This record gives sequence, structure tokens and C-alpha cells, in this order.
Amino acid sequence: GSSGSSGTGMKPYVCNECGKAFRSKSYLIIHTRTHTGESGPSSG
Ligand SMILES: [Zn+2]
Repeated sequence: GSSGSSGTGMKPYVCNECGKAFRSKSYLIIHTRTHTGESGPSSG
């Protein structure tokens, strides 16, 4: 039991890149990688 959610950052497992909030760090880690979806698709 505790009220604060403080630590070595602003959000818990939220993506500080886009803001995607998750339940566990494992969910944010496997996501933060998806951000690498630029090379593939592109435009002329
Ligand atoms: Zn993200």
C-alpha cells in the first residue's frame, strides 16, 4: 500500500516516447521496440 508512484522517472511502465501506458515493464519493453517501424514502410 502506497500513494505516490514516484521513482527513477515520471511514469511507471508508460512509454516516455509516445505515452503508451502499460501494466508491466515487459509490456512497455516489447512495445518501445515497435517504434522501429519507419524503415520498412515509406513514401517517395
Ligand atoms: Zn511508444
